[PDB]
Amino acid sequence: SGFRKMAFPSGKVEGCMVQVTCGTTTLNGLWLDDVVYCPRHVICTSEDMLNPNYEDLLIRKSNHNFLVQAGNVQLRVIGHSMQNCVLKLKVDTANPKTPKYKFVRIQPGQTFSVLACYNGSPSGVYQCAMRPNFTIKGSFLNGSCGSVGFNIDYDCVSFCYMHHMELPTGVHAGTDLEGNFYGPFVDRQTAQAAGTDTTITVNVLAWLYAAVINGDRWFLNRFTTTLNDFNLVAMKYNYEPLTQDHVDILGPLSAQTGIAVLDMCASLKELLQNGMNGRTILGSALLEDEFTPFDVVRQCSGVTF
Repeated sequence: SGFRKMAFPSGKVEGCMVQVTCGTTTLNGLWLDDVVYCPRHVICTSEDMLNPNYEDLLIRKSNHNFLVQAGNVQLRVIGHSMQNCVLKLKVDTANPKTPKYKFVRIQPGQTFSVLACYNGSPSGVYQCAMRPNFTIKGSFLNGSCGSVGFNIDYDCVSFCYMHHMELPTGVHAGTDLEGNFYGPFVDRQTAQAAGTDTTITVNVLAWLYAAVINGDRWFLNRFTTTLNDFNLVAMKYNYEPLTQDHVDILGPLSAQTGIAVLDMCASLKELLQNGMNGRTILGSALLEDEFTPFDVVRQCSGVTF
């Protein structure tokens, strides 16, 4: 029993992290096969960052500009291209630690583990969620850019996030590993607004199912509701709409606990209106929306990798 914010083991990803230096700038790169992936803002000086033209900057650059260290060990760049906001540096050696991997683009609400890195070296690992406003509430300092978010599927590592930018509000913006930004953010030094951060309703319901499983039941109410009535109340508290797709994803947790999805909705409806009244759920005073239905099953069923 017990329920913690839990990351996947990071060993397989650690072996793919390298330092990328171009001129003065230094950040992190992902070495899979004979390709190194990093943010393209690596080629910018302080001047360029205000209003970069990446085509015009990348035109003047050649293979030999890019210093790549994998440990205390030089890697030879024998080619480079630009795919959106990501630089792909072809290297003369394939990574012998390359695990089974794929590149996926995640929806808002989906969680992933982040391996925070500086100068190509792992600092630590934490769980994140892609927010409805397409930001993430991560923990990143200068030179963190090129740190990746991942999910493990027994043997296979799914890379879904590369870190590119912090917004003045202190939340974070990045791309998938094809270099397309989550949300409408750009790799440029200008003030960018995130928008309304909403609560991932289906993730909250998942966390309440986790609570009941760990014998935390006080919030179970004596009322029920419909999906439409719940949504009308939810959206007034800036909670994301609950869909039929979301109800079906919660099926396994509904089966395990013997509490219909719509009953759990009704308990959450009451919590929104009445508040927690100083009470905690799984040792938390707020409602948590950064555990997926699959995160809860994984941690409660005991899935290994």
